[PDB]
Amino acid sequence: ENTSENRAQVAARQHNRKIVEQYMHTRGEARLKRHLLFTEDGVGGLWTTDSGQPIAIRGREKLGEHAVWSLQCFPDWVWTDIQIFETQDPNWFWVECRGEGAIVFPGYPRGQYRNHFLHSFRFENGLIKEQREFMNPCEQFRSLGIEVPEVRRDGL
Amino acid sequence: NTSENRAQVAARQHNRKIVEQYMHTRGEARLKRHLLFTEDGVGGLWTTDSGQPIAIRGREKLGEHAVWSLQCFPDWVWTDIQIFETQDPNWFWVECRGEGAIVFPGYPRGQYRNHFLHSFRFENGLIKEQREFMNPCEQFRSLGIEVPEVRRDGLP
Ligand SMILES: O=C(O)c1cc(Br)ccc1N[C@@H]1CCCNC1
Ligand SMILES: O=C(O)c1cc(Br)ccc1N[C@@H]1CCCNC1
Ligand SMILES: O=C([O-])c1cc(Br)ccc1N[C@H]1CCCNC1
Repeated sequence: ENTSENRAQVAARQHNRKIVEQYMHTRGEARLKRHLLFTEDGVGGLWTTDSGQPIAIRGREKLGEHAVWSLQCFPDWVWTDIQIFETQDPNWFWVECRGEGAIVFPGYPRGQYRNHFLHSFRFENGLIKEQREFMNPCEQFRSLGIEVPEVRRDGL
Repeated sequence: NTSENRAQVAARQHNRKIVEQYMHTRGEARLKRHLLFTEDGVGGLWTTDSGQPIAIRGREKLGEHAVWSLQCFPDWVWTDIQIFETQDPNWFWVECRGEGAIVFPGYPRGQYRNHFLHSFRFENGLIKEQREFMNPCEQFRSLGIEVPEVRRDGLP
């Protein structure tokens, strides 16, 4: 039905989608200002790590500080093949994409990192309250020259 | 309130019940879950140590692979299930946890727990593509397989 509440849900979803689009297309020096898309207390980070616990960066200003690190470690990163999924919750989106770029971690050789990624984006008052990245850490191991453990799958 | 929109709302409602049934299937019922798929439907694991998916193609193959997975994961349960509808009535995402005994040939019996994202694409009210995304490092741990530790220097 065309009710005021349905219209507000649509307007919210439309505004939030634009912010996900902006986030996913932010490159180069603009990455240093991407934290401004978050709530003051917004969280972002990497939910799939070798330790099994997330690396969560808490707060808009922490996210900005971290972005200085990221731009060194991934100096030319781009997201590609971006597919944005709206959900029944106008404040929750998922993205499936790929990503490629140089990886420059201290203690490892410089390499070329490519992966497939899923991102979750939760909004509040039109700003990102929680962003989470999910990927396969094994691909990042390969990019760093770290030997990837193998699972034998007998009888599969 | 057009019949196009009405067709889509029903498609989505129907597909969501299929996703619910899939996610709640346990025990011997797992032997018949393949019946939820199109004849040519594909299921499998998109996040693997090799970087390549383990794609199980076809309803009959899916039913055959269920026999092996009921040996390897005899008491598997999905929990904490959150279903996400999308703008496509034939595309859903699920975020959930899962755990169970892991009983692979040639590895100590373990307890495997992980966080999962599942993609479900439909055609004609059945599953045409199911894809599981997880952190393989957690499966390594469950099998006693050593997991390398990525050092993140400069990380605040
Ligand atoms: O892209 C950035 O600006 C960025 C900013 C923060 Br803060 C953390 C990580 C970042 N980028 C990496 C690229 C490789 C895949 N993981 C995310
Ligand atoms: O649960 C099933 O019946 C099942 C069926 C097929 Br065919 C393949 C794998 C299965 N289970 C594993 C459990 C641990 C996480 N990955 C999925
Ligand atoms: O490891 C998984 O969770 C898994 C997921 C999907 Br789908 C299919 C097969 C899987 N594992 C095989 C490994 C070899 C022994 N049989 C179980």
